[PDB]
Amino acid sequence: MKTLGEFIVEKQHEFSHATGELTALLSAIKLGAKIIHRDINKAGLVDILGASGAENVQGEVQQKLDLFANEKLKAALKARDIVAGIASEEEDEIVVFEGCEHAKYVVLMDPLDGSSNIDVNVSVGTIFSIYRRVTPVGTPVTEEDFLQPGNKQVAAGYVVYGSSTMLVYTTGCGVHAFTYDPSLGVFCLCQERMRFPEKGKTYSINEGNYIKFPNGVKKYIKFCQEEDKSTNRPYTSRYIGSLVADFHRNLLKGGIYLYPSTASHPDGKLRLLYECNPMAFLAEQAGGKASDGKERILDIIPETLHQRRSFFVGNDHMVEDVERFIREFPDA
Amino acid sequence: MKTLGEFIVEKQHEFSHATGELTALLSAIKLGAKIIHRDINKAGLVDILGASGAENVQGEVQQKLDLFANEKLKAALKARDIVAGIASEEEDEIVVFEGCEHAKYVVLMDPLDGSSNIDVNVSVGTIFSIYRRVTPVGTPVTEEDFLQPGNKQVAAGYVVYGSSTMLVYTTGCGVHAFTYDPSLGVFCLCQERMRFPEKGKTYSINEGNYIKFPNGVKKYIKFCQEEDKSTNRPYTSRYIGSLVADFHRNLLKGGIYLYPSTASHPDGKLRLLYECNPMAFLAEQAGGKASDGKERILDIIPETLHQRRSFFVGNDHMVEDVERFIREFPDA
Amino acid sequence: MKTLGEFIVEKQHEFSHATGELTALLSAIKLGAKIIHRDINKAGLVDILGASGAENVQGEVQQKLDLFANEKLKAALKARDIVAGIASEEEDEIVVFEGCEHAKYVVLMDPLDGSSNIDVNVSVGTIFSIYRRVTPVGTPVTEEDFLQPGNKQVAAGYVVYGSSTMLVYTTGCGVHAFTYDPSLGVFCLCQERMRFPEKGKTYSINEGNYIKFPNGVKKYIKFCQEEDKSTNRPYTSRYIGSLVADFHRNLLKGGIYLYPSTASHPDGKLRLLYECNPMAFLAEQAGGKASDGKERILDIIPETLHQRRSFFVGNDHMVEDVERFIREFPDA
Amino acid sequence: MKTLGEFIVEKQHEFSHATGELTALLSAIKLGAKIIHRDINKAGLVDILGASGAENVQGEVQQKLDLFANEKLKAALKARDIVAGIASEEEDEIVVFEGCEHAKYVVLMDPLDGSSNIDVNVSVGTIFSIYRRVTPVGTPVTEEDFLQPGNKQVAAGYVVYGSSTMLVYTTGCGVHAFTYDPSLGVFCLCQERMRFPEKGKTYSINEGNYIKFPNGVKKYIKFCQEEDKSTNRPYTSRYIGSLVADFHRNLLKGGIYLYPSTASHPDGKLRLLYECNPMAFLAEQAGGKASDGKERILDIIPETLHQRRSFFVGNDHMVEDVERFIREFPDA
Ligand SMILES: O=P(O)(O)OC[C@H]1O[C@@](CO)(OP(=O)(O)O)[C@@H](O)[C@@H]1O
Ligand SMILES: O=P(O)(O)OC[C@H]1O[C@@](CO)(OP(=O)(O)O)[C@@H](O)[C@@H]1O
Ligand SMILES: O=P(O)(O)OC[C@H]1O[C@@](CO)(OP(=O)(O)O)[C@@H](O)[C@@H]1O
Ligand SMILES: O=P(O)(O)OC[C@H]1O[C@@](CO)(OP(=O)(O)O)[C@@H](O)[C@@H]1O
Ligand SMILES: [Mg+2]
Ligand SMILES: [Mg+2]
Ligand SMILES: [Mg+2]
Ligand SMILES: [Mg+2]
Repeated sequence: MKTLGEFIVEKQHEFSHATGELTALLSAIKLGAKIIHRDINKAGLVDILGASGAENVQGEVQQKLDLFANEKLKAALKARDIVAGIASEEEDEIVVFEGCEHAKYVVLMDPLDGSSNIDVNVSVGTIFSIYRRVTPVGTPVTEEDFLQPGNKQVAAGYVVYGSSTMLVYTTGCGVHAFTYDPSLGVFCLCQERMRFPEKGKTYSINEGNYIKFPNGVKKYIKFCQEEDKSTNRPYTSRYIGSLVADFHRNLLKGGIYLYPSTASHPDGKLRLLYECNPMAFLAEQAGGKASDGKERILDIIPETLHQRRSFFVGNDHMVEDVERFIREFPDA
Repeated sequence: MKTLGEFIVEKQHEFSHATGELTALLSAIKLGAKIIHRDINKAGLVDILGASGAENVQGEVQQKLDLFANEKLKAALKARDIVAGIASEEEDEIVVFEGCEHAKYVVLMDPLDGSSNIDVNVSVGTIFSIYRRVTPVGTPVTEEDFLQPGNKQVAAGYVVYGSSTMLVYTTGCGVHAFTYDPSLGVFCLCQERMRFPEKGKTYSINEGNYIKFPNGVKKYIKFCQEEDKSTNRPYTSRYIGSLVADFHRNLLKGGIYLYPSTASHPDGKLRLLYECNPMAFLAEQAGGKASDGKERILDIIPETLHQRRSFFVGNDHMVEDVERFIREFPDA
Repeated sequence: MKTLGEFIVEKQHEFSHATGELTALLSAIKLGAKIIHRDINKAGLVDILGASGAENVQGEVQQKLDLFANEKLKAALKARDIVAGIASEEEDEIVVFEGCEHAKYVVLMDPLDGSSNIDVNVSVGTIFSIYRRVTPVGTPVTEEDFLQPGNKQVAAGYVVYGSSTMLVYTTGCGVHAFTYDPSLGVFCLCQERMRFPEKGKTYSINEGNYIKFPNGVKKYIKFCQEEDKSTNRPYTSRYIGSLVADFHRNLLKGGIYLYPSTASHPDGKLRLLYECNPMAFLAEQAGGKASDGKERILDIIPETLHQRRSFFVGNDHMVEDVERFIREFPDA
Repeated sequence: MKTLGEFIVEKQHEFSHATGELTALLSAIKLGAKIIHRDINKAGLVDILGASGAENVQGEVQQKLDLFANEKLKAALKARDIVAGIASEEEDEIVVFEGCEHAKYVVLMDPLDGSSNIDVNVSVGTIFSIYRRVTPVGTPVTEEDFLQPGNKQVAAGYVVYGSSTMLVYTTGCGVHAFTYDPSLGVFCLCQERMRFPEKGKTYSINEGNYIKFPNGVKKYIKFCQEEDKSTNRPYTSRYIGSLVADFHRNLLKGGIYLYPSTASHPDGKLRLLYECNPMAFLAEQAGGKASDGKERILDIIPETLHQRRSFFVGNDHMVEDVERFIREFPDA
């Protein structure tokens, strides 16, 4: 058995050499993960289900856990005295940590991914993206430190709260998965080099929004449903409704997750900086691919803190098929 | 706070008056649920993921947890000295408990529902159906005690192993949900009278098998995707891949679960006695509806222990729509 | 592995044949045990340490946990609808359960034994004594049902909250020990027939009260300290300060627990009905002995609900030595 | 709420300024503490009770947990890549960690204190002492780095596995206590500046070894038993049999722990380096006193790795009384 902490110590060569800082960063993450896990694991008996009475900066009806997760992760990150500030999907502005002007890291987060699944005992998660600041240390970080392109991330990962609670991350040298052991109260390594299998046979998308999908996506969907054993078609459909959850399964069994533009979300629903970039960094480290249907997610220059974007991620051949259909059937 | 055990004591009028027997029956269930929960909650750290090397009587590639769950629930039921025998989706024949010829109850079970989700940290469950034997007490039960129609069940329910572990059941007087509290090691009441909301806006089906669905189901699907605010359309799509899990969400938020006949499963994939009947008894007690697309699931006279059947379950208006389309578009 | 519940089902011949009632009784016990264990296991982080601001009917400064334990066990017993009423070391009068006039059992309890050890993370426990009522069923129990001699107990046992939480009990056919498994949330059998070893080498007493002990006890103490290998002397001294805890160790390794009359407690400190009788029933079922220094604890006719009594319990030869010294050195 | 990790970050001024190193050191400690806690918390259900079949370098019959604890803590310390080597009460020689010649810290430990209490569900503990090496970094530590006087410790503390699991330590700026929360899987601060109360009224000693105690100790004992309200006498007696446990209680309620020379242990039973020094450093930081009956424990120049020593520790006035009686009654 090897804990997450010991693994971080072990892999000194990773993280651009800062072992002690990576430890503090992930220590804050798992602390927050543990705190959140506790409430979720007893959701029905704990008063955490339902709307908090506030509306997201995303223009969404916030749930109580969303806020709880937000505050806990935020306090956990501020207490390690290692981050200068954070950006969160539940916050309107960036949060500058007072007294941390000295810190050289910033963290972008999606505190509780899969809000719709909280009340129904279905998998939810947490997503984090870590960047090295660009502004002068000793000064308060600015949006400039939060609008860097995905290819500049020094770390990214997620926590999935499912039948078991796992923490998955990368620093640019493969994707490592750790499982929380309630018997010990520690995260243990369960898979050091996660990689998408050779071929994927599952597509994850909200087919209820069919009519409003780009014509290329509609065609790809039809493609998935055609019969062709030579290529494992028709594919199996799986859509949990939680990004972290569907991503995790697809990484283990192979598959693709799709969230294109719809009527309600002209530019896709997911957010570039809190959801797309971190998951793209992960998908790529696993030998997969992630694009907005045309260009590489990690190379997109962010325009606004809460910018949204179409997202297609998973096995390379599958994502490549999507890109080809959009190419052959551009939506007029 | 009120535990499952205290609730059973409290609701004396339910279960056709046998409080002490209902307690023993569910005591075996939660014991098995707890044992299974333990392994699943640490799946990655425990050697339980993967094929066991055997093939189901369903002609399926059995997973290790499937067997584990089977043996544990079976031993738990035999140890309460309250059941004469069991039938299981993982067993070829009925299991007659030696020394229990005196018992007057039989239990049909789906030890581990959602086998495909075990290795990917996604929700799985357990389904149980309880019948009062028809054969003379003191004698070994026969298939006759296991082939009774669904309307004869004296109890049914399920265990869902998701972000939290819950036990949901009914004895004919509403559906009660209990959440397991790891802090206490007990199941606590969290919802006494679960009922489907007035309207449902979600459909759960494996759309990858589209081309092979009955034409009426294909039409219903298209219907779900049309735009019509007056009727909350298009609906949201959600398909976890675990029957228990999708059912649970639909019962709480409203929706319909569909598993019609396909090329691989001419008579639907789900099994009448271990999956359809218990979930139909539950759906009905919640004010919902469950049919095979034409007739009431609970009134079907079972022909074989492992008989399969098309299954449409959830909000009544939604299930009624499915039945209407199959009616208007009979598949030639 | 075999749980407490399954063991009770198994040993049908015990408990004067009432399996279903013994199950309900102990089910209430472990529920209360679990609830108490939860707070104690996190005592430092939970606001439960310190005086509650009330004085025991024992004329003692009550601690918060004492009351918590009292209320929880009381509510747990009332909710099983199996007990007509209870008597407790923390209550002035007997508690008659409204609506349970039909119940035929009464329970006497010491909700939290070892009050002085609660704040210092040291072992504490719970003691229960179960009697069959003597008053007409259908009527409210009276003190008469609570003042029966110890030899009339149909059951007795204790819960020890130490490095691990165990439940030890007897119904007149040996002493059975069960350990709580936090991983499963169930009590598992760990020792079916506990018996004192052949010889004991440990004495448990509060030697700080030496000068005020009966002269016979002072002599026994000196005896324990003499050197004599032929008889394993001098003995080892062990006094945890918690009756349940010192008893448990002595039952496993052999030894004697002593609490004679002192200046502050002319008739010993322990209470006959809530502490002495149950532990005496247990000690005897393990092949041990329990007396007030002269006569058999279990045969004493109780005079008052809160009567106190000298208590010497453990290996028979050791208790016999105490009785001999008191005999040879009667305190004038 | 504040975790142990966050507290360490917070108190930068302590530990002679090495926050990142103190974190790694205690991280290894709690990991080991957690691992040990897991087995102990289920001792009866886990095969860990009983002799391992080997004899300590102490000439004692080793128990299975003793060895388990030893190996786990040892592996946990080696995996942090922060310690050059360790000395343990269960090891004959010092353990030099290969590949850690670069580390500048050494740890002396008593992996499992209170071996006699393991099988009887009574409190046990773990003791650690941390020193900064004296030998040239880059070279393998030698006994010289392990035979430094107690006053050179840069850190010390213990883990007590009782009704709850706590971690208590000091780096020279007061004694801090943390409680493990099984609900979260983290150690939380529960008391930042533990101090002995003004006066103590409890003495902890194995009075079974009376006849062989130094005459001064025999007199002190008699003193404790005299009646004198003006000075809270006679004192209460408490002796759990576990050093860590009796120490903890005495620190919270006030008292003294005594283990003088006996027939079997001419130089006391406790070991200077693994038991006396760390507990003396702790007692002193709490405003208490610790001596061998004549001189200050922390100033004694260690002669051998496994040197034993008389130990009197707790409230200053009580320890001072012991020293006075030994002075007035030197044992001829
Ligand atoms: O309800 P739809 O439109 O399918 O959106 C589902 C997607 O939205 C997200 C957004 O984070 O969930 P949610 O809005 O419920 O938080 C993703 O986790 C998920 O993949
Ligand atoms: O893979 P598909 O064909 O969608 O089948 C999913 C359905 O099959 C079942 C059968 O029990 O899961 P599984 O076969 O993986 O055990 C249901 O739980 C689930 O709803
Ligand atoms: O403090 P002293 O007088 O030794 O009393 C200890 C005895 O008293 C009892 C009484 O129950 O503890 P406590 O009063 O602290 O509750 C026994 O558990 C214990 O054996
Ligand atoms: O059995 P006695 O001689 O009282 O020794 C008890 C003392 O010895 C120690 C030594 O560590 O316990 P143990 O030998 O059982 O490990 C101390 O923890 C305890 O205070
Ligand atoms: Mg999200
Ligand atoms: Mg199934
Ligand atoms: Mg008591
Ligand atoms: Mg020790």
